[PDB]
Amino acid sequence: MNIFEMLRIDEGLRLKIYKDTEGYYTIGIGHLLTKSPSLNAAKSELDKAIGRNCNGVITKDEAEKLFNQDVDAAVRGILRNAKLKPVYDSLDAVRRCALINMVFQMGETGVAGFTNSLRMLQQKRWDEAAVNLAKSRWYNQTPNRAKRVITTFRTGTWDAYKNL
Repeated sequence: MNIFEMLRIDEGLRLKIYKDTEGYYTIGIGHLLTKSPSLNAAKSELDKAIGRNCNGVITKDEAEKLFNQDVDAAVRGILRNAKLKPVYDSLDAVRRCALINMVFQMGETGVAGFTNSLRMLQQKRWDEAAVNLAKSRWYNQTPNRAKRVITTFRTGTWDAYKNL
């Protein structure tokens, strides 16, 4: 398993504009288009992102290209972030994937806000961090996905996804 397969499982693949769990306009493999309520504003962002008039619809190839950009940007963001980098550097390969997943879903800023959990992961207190991560809006809003990520940090294996 790898970061791409992991995220593909958590986000799904949709070739037409859709609303995410939060009601925001998205497309592909979890690529947020806009937090704006206008489908028009969304269609505009989409064409800008793809470089063509899509009319709200993209191809598999276009979806995967946006996905490659997003994963790269998530990684680069962690590496540039003063709060995230040290955590990332301290982790094993599997756990690194779990932090990338959080950043992809919620943004650098959002994850950087999980101060206490970050501290526990850095210290390698697995069970404690898992319990702390679950006390969040994130967990209450998307519990199945959060549990998968949480188990990953807890165990350092891909068990939560070898089901899926």
